[PDB]
Amino acid sequence: AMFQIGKMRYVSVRDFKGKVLIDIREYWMDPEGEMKPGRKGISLNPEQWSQLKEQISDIDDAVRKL
Amino acid sequence: AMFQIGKMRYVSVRDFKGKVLIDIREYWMDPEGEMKPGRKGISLNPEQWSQLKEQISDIDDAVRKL
DNA sequence: TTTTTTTTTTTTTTTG
Repeated sequence: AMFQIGKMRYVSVRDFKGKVLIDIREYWMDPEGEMKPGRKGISLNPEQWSQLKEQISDIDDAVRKL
Repeated sequence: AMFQIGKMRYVSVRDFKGKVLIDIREYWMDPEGEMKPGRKGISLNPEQWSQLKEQISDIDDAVRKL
């Protein structure tokens, strides 16, 4: 499953060899016309995703002060 | 501001060249003993961060439907 | 690894 957050950026959910991964990644279009994952991105495990969500408020507060 | 979400992972909020960035990244330690941002990561603008939050419910649903 | 939005390539090819 893919969820768009930018023109060429998505959050994807997948089971990778038995591990749940939540990837936040940029994608590109290659010379052959194929959509490919980019070097910019990161794949979060369950606990990392859980902690990201738990601190959304603190993250937004930080953004706001900027 | 940095918000830890994993052993070597954080969501950092900073201003870069007058731009607010929400970076989800893995860090590492170099040969001189300095902690540095790593290659695995992605810097989101406030807009992308907003779209990520809006789809958390859908993301978690996809995790369950795996 | 050496971050770093947006980019029109900038030149990648996911996976704790």
